[PDB]
Amino acid sequence: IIIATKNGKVRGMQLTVFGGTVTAFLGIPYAQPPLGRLRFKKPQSLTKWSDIWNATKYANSCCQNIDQSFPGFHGSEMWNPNTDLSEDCLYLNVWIPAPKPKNATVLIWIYGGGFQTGTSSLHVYDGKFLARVERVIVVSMNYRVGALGFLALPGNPEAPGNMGLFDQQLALQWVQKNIAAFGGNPKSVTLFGESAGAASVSLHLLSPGSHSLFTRAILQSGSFNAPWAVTSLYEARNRTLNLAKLTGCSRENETEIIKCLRNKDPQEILLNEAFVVPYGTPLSVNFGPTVDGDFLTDMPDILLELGQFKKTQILVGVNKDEGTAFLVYGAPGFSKDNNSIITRKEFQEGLKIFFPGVSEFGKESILFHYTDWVDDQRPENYREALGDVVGDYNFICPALEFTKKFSEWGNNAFFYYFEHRSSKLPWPEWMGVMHGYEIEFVFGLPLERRDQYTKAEEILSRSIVKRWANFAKYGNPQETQNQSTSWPVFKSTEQKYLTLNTESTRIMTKLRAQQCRFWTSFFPKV
Ligand SMILES: *[C@@H]1O[C@H](CO[C@@H]2O[C@@H](C)[C@@H](O)[C@@H](O)[C@@H]2O)[C@@H](O[C@@H]2O[C@H](CO)[C@@H](O)[C@H](O)[C@H]2NC(C)=O)[C@H](O)[C@H]1NC(C)=O
Ligand SMILES: *[C@@H]1O[C@H](CO[C@@H]2O[C@@H](C)[C@@H](O)[C@@H](O)[C@@H]2O)[C@@H](O[C@@H]2O[C@H](CO)[C@@H](O)[C@H](O)[C@H]2NC(C)=O)[C@H](O)[C@H]1NC(C)=O
Ligand SMILES: *[C@@H]1O[C@H](CO[C@@H]2O[C@@H](C)[C@@H](O)[C@@H](O)[C@@H]2O)[C@@H](O[C@@H]2O[C@H](CO)[C@@H](O)[C@H](O)[C@H]2NC(C)=O)[C@H](O)[C@H]1NC(C)=O
Ligand SMILES: CCCCN(CCc1c[nH]c2cc(O)ccc12)CCC1CCCCCC1
Ligand SMILES: *[C@@H]1O[C@H](CO[C@@H]2O[C@@H](C)[C@@H](O)[C@@H](O)[C@@H]2O)[C@@H](O)[C@H](O)[C@H]1NC(C)=O
Ligand SMILES: *[C@@H]1O[C@H](CO[C@@H]2O[C@@H](C)[C@@H](O)[C@@H](O)[C@@H]2O)[C@@H](O)[C@H](O)[C@H]1NC(C)=O
Ligand SMILES: CC(=O)N[C@H]1[C@H]([C@H](O)[C@H](O)CO)O[C@@](O)(C(=O)O)C[C@@H]1O
Ligand SMILES: *[C@@H]1O[C@H](CO)[C@@H](O)[C@H](O)[C@H]1NC(C)=O
Repeated sequence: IIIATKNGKVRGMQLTVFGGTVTAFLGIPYAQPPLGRLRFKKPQSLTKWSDIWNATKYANSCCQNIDQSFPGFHGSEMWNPNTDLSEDCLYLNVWIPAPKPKNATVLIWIYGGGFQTGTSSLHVYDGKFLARVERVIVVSMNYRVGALGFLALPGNPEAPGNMGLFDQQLALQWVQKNIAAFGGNPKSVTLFGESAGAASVSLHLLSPGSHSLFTRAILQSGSFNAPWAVTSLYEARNRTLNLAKLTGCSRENETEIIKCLRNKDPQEILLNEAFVVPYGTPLSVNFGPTVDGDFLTDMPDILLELGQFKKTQILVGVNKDEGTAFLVYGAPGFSKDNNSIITRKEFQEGLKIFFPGVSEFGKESILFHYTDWVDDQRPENYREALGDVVGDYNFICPALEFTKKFSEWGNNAFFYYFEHRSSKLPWPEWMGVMHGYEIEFVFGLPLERRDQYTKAEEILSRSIVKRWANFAKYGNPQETQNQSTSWPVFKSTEQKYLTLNTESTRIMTKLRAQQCRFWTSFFPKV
């Protein structure tokens, strides 16, 4: 029940899972609380304790704005924090199999939420099923988001940028120094994450300070080359100065600006985050990763292109309808409570919401590439086109381009296309296989027979859980026993990928080839 770590003793709790037992340590601190003079700085190392730390409940979630667009709707609210918000939020969780394993592979989860939201305590990130079923150890951590996690004045240690990424890194360090005491193998650590969590994972593959802290990496619906994932040196500064003006903290000594922002309540910083950009989108990452000269040494597109990253296996993938979820947070004519049949004029209006600073010619060129109908009378034509536009530009094409470029330097890569709509999904049917709704299958929630999922979904989750676990243990995401479809490596020539669904697993080639040539090779010139 009690494990001695390098900083002190922690006490866990016993969980009953599938007629078996998992030991959970919820809320182990891994850094000095970033409070007071520590706000905005890199995370500081934690001093020893002599008592027994009780890690039996999830800790505080990091300060963040909350989705209030659909009060009382489980579809949006399941992503809102489920513990108190506090700047005192640098804690992590460990699920170990019972009985204590001897040398278990470790899976470290990094949540998404656009670098502005998210928390490790969410129900769909419960690691107890992976521990029970595959005998891996699951670790997840809270990291700072929003301006408190990524405010940037490059070079200035009072606010150097990328603090949230350094939080994640200090947690990976904790796993290296401490996980053997829990039965884990620090030499067999697989990072996995979704959305901004996946972008984070892709940046740890790029940061030299993370290279000895993990073995392999899994990227679900995200990567650093997505247009939302990296704030520019220019933008970050305009945004830092705009936040200072909004809080009455405009000063000339840049350090006295930070000092002034350190006497503001967290609530005042959160209220003004939305407005630092003149035109935002539903996908807007107001404060995100930057080229800080510490975590990130050069612009990441250049490092990817020139082979400057950790050489290892990656598992990458995306969902069939990445884009649809964002259409009901601003696009005109849309609603989760009707079928959202939009006109051509509403389509064009929607491009202005999602591409606010793009030229007229650029928006016409999107319209031209996505409105060459196979049938011009289908009334859902424009509704589906805008979802595909948003998903292809923001997620699917950047992930495919990351996988091609990474694989060109000789490592095995595996690419999946998730296309199952959860039978319990509370969003309407027109949004399809939504952004974020593979996560519960990865974490094995359908394996609980009590949870109203179908048995076909139990089989799909069971197979995904095995493939993920085999990837982390052996570099190879196969299911070798139940006559499953073999997952081939993704090579830059043939570009084979595997489809994940309840009907038939299939091998296909060159996903969204025609679409991604537009986004990756033409649209960057506009
Ligand atoms: C626990 O296992 C490690 C080996 O981990 C494996 O090898 C990694 C390279 C990676 O592929 C993981 O996914 C694997 O599971 C043992 O490491 C050995 O330690 C001895 C120390 O005497 C060293 O001489 C060997 O070179 C190491 N082997 C490798 C392959 O690096 C470790 O000893 C095991 N510890 C316990 C307590 O079981
Ligand atoms: C860079 O910053 C300036 C300043 O932004 C303004 O102040 C902030 C506190 C915030 O409330 C913003 O929404 C404000 O607009 C931006 O300049 C503004 O641009 C808008 C339209 O682009 C214009 O209507 C305002 O009058 C401008 N205000 C000032 C003081 O210049 C600017 O657009 C930002 N971005 C770029 C790329 O320059
Ligand atoms: C689908 O609904 C949108 C959103 O309208 C709101 O939500 C509905 C479910 C309903 O309760 C409405 O009363 C709400 O206002 C509709 O878009 C609106 O259309 C009106 C024209 O009647 C327009 O003035 C508003 O600006 C629109 N609102 C937005 C956010 O675009 C849309 O017409 C509905 N489409 C279908 C096919 O039913
Ligand atoms: C201005 C409105 C922002 C609302 N947002 C929430 C915060 C956010 C901003 N930008 C992002 C980018 C991402 O990849 C993921 C989340 C976010 C989208 C909410 C969705 C969560 C993810 C799964 C779909 C269901 C609703
Ligand atoms: C830490 O926890 C200690 C033991 O917890 C108690 O015993 C177990 C079996 C559970 O039933 C649990 O709910 C009980 O509370 C406490 O004795 C100790 O006071 C705790 N320390 C602090 C600082 O709260
Ligand atoms: C594999 O299947 C198990 C149950 O299926 C039975 O066993 C296999 C080996 C075949 O003989 C089949 O005809 C039987 O019905 C599941 O319990 C197990 O979880 C499955 N494993 C994975 C990774 O999906
Ligand atoms: C506010 C509102 O009218 N909600 C309606 C919901 C949602 O619109 C969808 O589940 C998508 O969110 O759909 C129902 O058909 C349903 O699922 O039983 C009935 C209900 O009236
Ligand atoms: C800004 O203030 C800090 C703290 O008082 C001081 O160390 C620094 O030298 C000042 N810089 C300038 C340019 O005034």
